[PDB]
Amino acid sequence: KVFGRCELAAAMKRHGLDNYRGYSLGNWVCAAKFESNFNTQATNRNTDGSTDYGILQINSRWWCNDGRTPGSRNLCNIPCSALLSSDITASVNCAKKIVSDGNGMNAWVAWRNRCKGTDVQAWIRGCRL
Repeated sequence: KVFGRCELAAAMKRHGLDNYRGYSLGNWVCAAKFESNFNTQATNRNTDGSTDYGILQINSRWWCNDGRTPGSRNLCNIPCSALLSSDITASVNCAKKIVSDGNGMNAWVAWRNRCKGTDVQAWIRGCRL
């Protein structure tokens, strides 16, 4: 599923991402835009052999198991394919764990380089929340 901007915003809200760990909802929508273009099926192989999965491009080296990542931890205890579902529950649950790891949303390089310090509230402007 490729979500619409305001459609993903409403879904992230219902799952409790708005102001989770202090990050307003536009932070999460901006991260999803640049990580995945709002596409739940997005996958990208990293140079280290791991792969990023789903709307929030969650990595297989620490959070999920894809069966092909050396030294994989599976800290969210989920197959990485569950992160590609049209329902974003798994991705949101694991993201909550990631953003609590100590580095906040800097765990998403695209949020750091393309959302942090910007007018992220623009990403939920005009949405019925």
